[PDB]
Amino acid sequence: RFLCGVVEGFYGRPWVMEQRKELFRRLQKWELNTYLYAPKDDYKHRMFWREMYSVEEAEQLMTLISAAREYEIEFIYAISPGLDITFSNPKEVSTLKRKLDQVSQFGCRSFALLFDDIDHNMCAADKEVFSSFAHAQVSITNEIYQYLGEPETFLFCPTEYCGTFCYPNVSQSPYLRTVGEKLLPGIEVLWTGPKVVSKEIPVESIEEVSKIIKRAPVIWDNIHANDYDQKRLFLGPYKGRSTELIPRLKGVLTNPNCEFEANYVAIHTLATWYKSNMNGVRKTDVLYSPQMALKLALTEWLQEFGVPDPGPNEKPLYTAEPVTLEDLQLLADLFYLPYEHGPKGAQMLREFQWLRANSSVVSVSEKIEEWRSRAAKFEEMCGLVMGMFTRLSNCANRTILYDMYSYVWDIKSIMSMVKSFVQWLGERSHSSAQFLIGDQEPWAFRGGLAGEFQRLLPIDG
Amino acid sequence: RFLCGVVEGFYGRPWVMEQRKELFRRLQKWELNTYLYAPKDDYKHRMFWREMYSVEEAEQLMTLISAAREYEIEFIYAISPGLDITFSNPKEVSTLKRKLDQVSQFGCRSFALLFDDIDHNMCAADKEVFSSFAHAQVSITNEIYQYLGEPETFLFCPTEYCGTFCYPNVSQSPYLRTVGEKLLPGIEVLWTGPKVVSKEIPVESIEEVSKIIKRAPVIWDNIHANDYDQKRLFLGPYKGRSTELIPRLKGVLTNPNCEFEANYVAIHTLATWYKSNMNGVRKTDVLYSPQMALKLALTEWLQEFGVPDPGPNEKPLYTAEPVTLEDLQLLADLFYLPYEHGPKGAQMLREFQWLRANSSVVSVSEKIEEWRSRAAKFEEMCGLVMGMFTRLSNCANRTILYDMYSYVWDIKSIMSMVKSFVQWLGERSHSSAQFLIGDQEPWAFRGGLAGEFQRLLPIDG
Ligand SMILES: CC(=O)Nc1ncc(CN2CCCCC2)s1
Ligand SMILES: CC(=O)Nc1ncc(CN2CCCCC2)s1
Repeated sequence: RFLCGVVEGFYGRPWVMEQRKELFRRLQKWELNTYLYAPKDDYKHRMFWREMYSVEEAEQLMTLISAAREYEIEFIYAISPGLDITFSNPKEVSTLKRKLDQVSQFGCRSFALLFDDIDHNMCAADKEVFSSFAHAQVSITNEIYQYLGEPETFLFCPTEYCGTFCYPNVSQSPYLRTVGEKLLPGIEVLWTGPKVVSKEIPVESIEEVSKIIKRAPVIWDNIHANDYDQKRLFLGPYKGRSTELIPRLKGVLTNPNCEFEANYVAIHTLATWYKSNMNGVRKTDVLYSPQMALKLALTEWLQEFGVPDPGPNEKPLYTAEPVTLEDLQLLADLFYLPYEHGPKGAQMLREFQWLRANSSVVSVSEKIEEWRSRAAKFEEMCGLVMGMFTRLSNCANRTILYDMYSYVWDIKSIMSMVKSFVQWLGERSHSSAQFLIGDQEPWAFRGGLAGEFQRLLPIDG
Repeated sequence: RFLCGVVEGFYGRPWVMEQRKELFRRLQKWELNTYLYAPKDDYKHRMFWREMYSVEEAEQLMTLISAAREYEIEFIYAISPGLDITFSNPKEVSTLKRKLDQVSQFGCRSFALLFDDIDHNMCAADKEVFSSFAHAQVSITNEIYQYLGEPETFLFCPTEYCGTFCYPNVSQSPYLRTVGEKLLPGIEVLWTGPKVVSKEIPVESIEEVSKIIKRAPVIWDNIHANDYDQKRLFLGPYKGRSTELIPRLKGVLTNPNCEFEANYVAIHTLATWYKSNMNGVRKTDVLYSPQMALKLALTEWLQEFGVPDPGPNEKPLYTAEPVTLEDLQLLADLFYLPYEHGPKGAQMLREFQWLRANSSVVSVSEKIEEWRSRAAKFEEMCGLVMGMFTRLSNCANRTILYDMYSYVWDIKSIMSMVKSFVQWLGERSHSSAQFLIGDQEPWAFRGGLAGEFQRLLPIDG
């Protein structure tokens, strides 16, 4: 059994019924199997873990759990008590049991305990009863695990849940030592790789962590997450993980973008990655191509954009220029991966800085010929980004469009300011006009009190 | 019978089941009665009005309609065919009937036809069969109205749906003349006032439009809408409409912010406005105070923010500094109304521009005393905005917080750049440091390709 699929475990707006049901559908049809319920901002999942779900809240989870059964997806309910739990207090342990009993009754059969993103410091009482932090955690986990009849799928998430989080390091951790020794063998351990958001999950570090936890980990992959508060979006393919990891892991769950529809690629490409070495035994990648996987994903995703007779003298059917595969390929390029822009977007950035760097060449002859030859192709590229923004804003699927609309609006806005600036640079040996940010539309014509103040900031001078 | 409540009729992400059910609950408990279903981006409502709803889409609308019945809210289903309908084609009229029949079968008993935001130009075929645009519309409306058994609640939305939209004007419109004459008397007419987003709906213009349409209109009020693409947010009270309008109107439906939870005030204050002259006969406001209505709203809304034993040596319960009424009063002030900032936010803006205007007074004696006395109180105000941002970002209710989080983040970001700038101005007669936008956090530490480009724009120089 290999757990593969999605963990809804980011900070931000939790997905709704409509979205989650749609996720289960897509997961089923791409042959994935797992959904881990972990919304950091489902108040009763973390913050107020003690509270029972209300009647309305209960009917919803039951429906949610039912749908997962209907689409053959295993629903794992996670709880995160580590913010304010007194481990040594028996009333606490009892409440944790009570909570997980409510969810069992809702129809859930697979559970997880999470101790991620909390501090190491125990309280006084706990420090008397427990040797270390790991000892407190493992004790309560094991107890819960056994109390629930030792379910087939039970997960544990460490506090030291990734390479950079282990004191003093991975292979010599007192915390991970305890976990790998004392935690019952029927329980899975979640791991994210070298870092929270791992650029690569090298096979070496998987063997390294495998040794100390004394089992194969389940990846909680944060490759596509965007909950870090400087809004980005990742539509690139699943990269950085060798298919050789598959036979060395108990599972891979991906914690994708907060915006739901922005996750087609992320989840699609993971399924392709998983299916490429589904059965393979234990032995850059010889089985999986991120470039070819992104293409397959975008090809199928395009079909999600499409539309669901009149006489020559009658009114023409509502229609607009269709979104093309090339449009999407450009979209993904511009909103690629956390550690890597796409080729064309990266190239546009180089070009813009070169043009601005060498703009003296046109201020007051062979460099002049190269500069213009480059500023031409740059404006021609800026034009394509606008082109595909417009086709995107016109498509039939409004749900997909509005999930990433603010991102698309931002880059569209910048490109035009950038295009104007290049034009204005290219015309200064025959123009006396001074460039100002306060002359544009996204800066000088911005709404709200926030904008009124922004215009008064020292822009240009 | 007075129709009062909400129209979901904006451009953007349509609300979901969870949100709409919550709306019905709140509407019921505030003694409102109506919900008009009009999402411009429900693809099968406008764009592809011909298409039947799918089985999945049907179960959802049935549930939605059922919930409205459960909370005693009248569900009105609207359709907008005016983008590509051939009025004269009998196959078209038949499809419009077929569509509205599906929805009737879902349990809906009240309907609306919308012809808002389309051009006046008919096609060739229609121009032969119909005298004018209004003639085409009224013909199809009347037909539908009668075919559905002349329902108790049927609405019509004009193309010339507001003052500024009538050629050549309101009282002398050929379009409105036809509508007021030919449109059956059992049908309501929607009106938004002098403009799309009316600052005021003067009693005079209501009598003016009443005469030509030959009936009392139902207001489709856009006071709180924010779908115009330069993101603002309106948490101010329902203002600009005299309670004298109530006995001169058949209804008021409000088309509020796209962000659902951002609409407590908007809908609350409307209920207060409506209840203040519920029964009153036909005779600045002597019955309703926007200031007192906003206070009542924020007072009750605060209760929506609240949280749903340990020994001295145990772990303290998770807690944080609570959101206060004064916090909300400040929040509403900063995100007030479309034509009006709140007092404190407006005052902060004046102060900032005065300080920047008179910053020479501290560049190289009595003005110096006034400037510092003012720059002090400004920084003290900037500090409060941060203060309440933080309390807000810490509250129990994550759904409310994340609905307006991007707005709150933007203003919070600007305030700090502004605070730094004032500080930097106040210290230049004893400092050699030059101010740069590219030194800050929201400009020089911004994520994504969009940011990389933004840093290369001519900021400061
Ligand atoms: C165990 C584990 O990985 N927990 C997580 N919670 C949320 C995540 C995504 N995001 C990454 C960037 C920083 C904020 C959080 S990762
Ligand atoms: C008849 C009527 O008012 N229709 C509407 N559709 C949407 C509305 C809100 N918003 C106002 C500002 C411009 C964009 C649209 S108003």
